[PDB]
Formats: sequence, C-alpha cells, structure tokens
Amino acid sequence: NLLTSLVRAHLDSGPSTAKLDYSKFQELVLPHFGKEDAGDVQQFYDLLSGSLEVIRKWAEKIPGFAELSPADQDLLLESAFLELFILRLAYRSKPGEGKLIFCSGLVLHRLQCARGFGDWIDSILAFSRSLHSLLVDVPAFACLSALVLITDRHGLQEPRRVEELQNRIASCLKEHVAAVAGPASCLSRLLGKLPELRTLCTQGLQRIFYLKLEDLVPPPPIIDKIFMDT
Repeated sequence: NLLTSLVRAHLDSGPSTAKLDYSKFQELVLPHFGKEDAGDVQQFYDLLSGSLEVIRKWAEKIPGFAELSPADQDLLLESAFLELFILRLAYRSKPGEGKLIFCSGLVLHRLQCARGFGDWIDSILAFSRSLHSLLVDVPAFACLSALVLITDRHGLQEPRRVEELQNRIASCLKEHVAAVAGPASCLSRLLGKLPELRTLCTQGLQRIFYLKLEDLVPPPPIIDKIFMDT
C-alpha cells in the first residue's frame, strides 16, 4: 500500500541516528557576543544546500510525484523547500538538550547555531518542542511532510493531478490516525502545525535577506533562486 511507500521514503532519506556526524559538535553554555563571521554564513548555506538535495531525492520516492511534469516537480519542490527543511529539522532534532540534527547528518548545538541562524533557530526549537509534545508518529509524519510538498501552487502546469495525489496521501493519513483510535480531529490538532510552519519560513527569508545585505559569502544559486520567488 501507499502509506508504506511514504514511510520508506521518509525513513530512507533522513540521517538514520547512527550515521550522524558529530565532528563539529560543541556542547556550549556560552551565548556568543559577535557579529556572525564569514565561516558561519558559509556553514548556514551548506546546510540549506545539503538539505535540498536530500529533500529532492526523497520526493522522487513519493509514489506518483515523479510522473508529474519536471516543471511542477520543480515548482512544488522549490516552493516547499524552506518549510520541508524547517519541518524535517524540527521533528528529528532534540530540543530538550538543544541539539540540531541536520539532514546531512550533522549534529550542532543551539548556541552553535545562533551564529548563522540568529533568533530564527529559537523559534525553530520552540516549534520543535511543539511537534514532540504532539507525539506525531512516523507514518503520520511521513504523510504530513508529503502534504507540505504535494499542495496547490500558483503557476502549476496541471493543478488537477497534484490535487489527486494530494488527495491519495491525505486519505491515506486519515486511514492511519483512524487506526490509532476510533474525518475527526485529532487530525486538525496535527494539521494545525502547517500554518505555524509558514511563519517560520518568513523569519528564514528575513534571515536570508539580512545575509544578502551584510553580504559576506554568496548564496548557492539554487537557494538564491528560491529566495527570489518572493
């Protein structure tokens, strides 16, 4: 069934805890006075960039996504990148111990991250504290993130198909949270996340803006383009 392909895709993409690079991790209690140096913005951009290749590779693995047009595969992917990023990050990190795990498998401390993420990172952890208290299980999360991707976008070549695939995933989610219990919310508790997630992209754009002005290192073209869909 589909829910399985969704689960495999989620699972077969994120860094399995036990391939997570700790070689740059620093346990800090030391908030850092300093204007972010060029090393930080370079780190910042490499994580975004990294996260995008993972996200992309995970999309093909979503049944039906790949038989959509290349342009819509790019439209959906490009419009969804930043939220997917936040959401995948939030679910896999452990806030109770201020640890951010990135899709590339890099572990990194909250205060390590304030450097190039700014106060953004706090709202991401707050939101991540939000997610965990909801105890969203894996299958549901694998539907939830698919829905953030497969969703209506202005200038879609073929909105009707996307809606069909959106529908399959959505009812597929409903089946599952049905099984857990006795359509009825619950769902909309979980689904209430999706707009909270939209605020978070905002601050990320703000942060990318502030960095496109301080203008140390150039952004990766891939990410500048996404930023430019503004």
